[PDB]
Amino acid sequence: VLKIVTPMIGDKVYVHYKGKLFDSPFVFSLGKGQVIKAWDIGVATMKRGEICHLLCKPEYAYGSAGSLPKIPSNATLFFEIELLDFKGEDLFEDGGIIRRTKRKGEGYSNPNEGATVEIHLEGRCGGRMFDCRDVAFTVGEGEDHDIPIGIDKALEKMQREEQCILYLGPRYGFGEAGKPKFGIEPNAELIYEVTLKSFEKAKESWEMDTKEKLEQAAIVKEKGTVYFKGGKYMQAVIQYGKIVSWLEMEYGLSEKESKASESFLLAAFLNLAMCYLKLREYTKAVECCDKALGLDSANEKGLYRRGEAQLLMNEFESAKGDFEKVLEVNAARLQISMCQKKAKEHNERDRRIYANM
Repeated sequence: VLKIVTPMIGDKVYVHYKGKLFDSPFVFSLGKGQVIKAWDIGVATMKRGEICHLLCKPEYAYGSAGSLPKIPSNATLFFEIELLDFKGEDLFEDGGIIRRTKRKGEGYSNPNEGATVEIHLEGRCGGRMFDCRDVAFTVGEGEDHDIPIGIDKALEKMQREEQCILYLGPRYGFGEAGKPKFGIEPNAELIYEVTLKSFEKAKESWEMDTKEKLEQAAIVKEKGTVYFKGGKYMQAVIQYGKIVSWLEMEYGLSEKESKASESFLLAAFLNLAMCYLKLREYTKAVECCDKALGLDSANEKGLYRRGEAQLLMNEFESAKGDFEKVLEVNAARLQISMCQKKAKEHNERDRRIYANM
């Protein structure tokens, strides 16, 4: 590959080109075999908005097979390439975590939630470095080691020996609380450089026998609750969710395990509903309450919770009932009057807008 007048592995690249010995915004990913070697090698050396020329040998193009009709068998291709722009890969199609690969890794697998990993971590805020260490920890629980949830999430998409830069938006960094020990203000954007050195996966649900699932459920219900008290709801949701995950579908259990299994679920479902309430994620609440109810149709906490949430979603009717059913069993009433009050207000508002629109 000879060149004549910077994107990173995995970046989204935008270019304009002409290729003569046959082809004339073309967007692909750099570093992946999506284009010929010459390009992956070439483009990797352009600064944005630049234009170059490349004499590519078959060895770096379509080799001896060529691409008939167009590209002959031993073709040495020439290229005029224009790098219009390029951006990092958005791990969760939401701009929350932008990754840019420094060094490909190796491996058939990736860390899962619950996996223990050993990484090198370098993190800064506004240019300032506040973290540079080797760390061993549990995916999903990095909070225990002063690591923001974004790193745990990114790790699930990395390989052994991979090194990348991760840009974490507010929703994946330390959040509203900020991180005092690091001099990190509320909802700050963070930048980390991470190298996954090794990792051992946690067992998938189907790989644990009933006995193990029940021992671990007790351990994580507790760990969830500790997090819950500390106001780390996100971490709690993760801990309680294992319980829903490890038991919700079990069967063929003995009466002794079946009761213990049920007991665990019902609680994991009521705790999540409370967790999601704190997280102002109402639909999740109602879902977790729904499950709770499907187990214990006359559950007090269940119905109340389904209520608080449905009210918060302007689902006044549905909410009215939940509290009523709460009364038909054992703050409900004050809330009951609340629904009606808020429902009235809601329709005045609905009528006002429609009229104004």
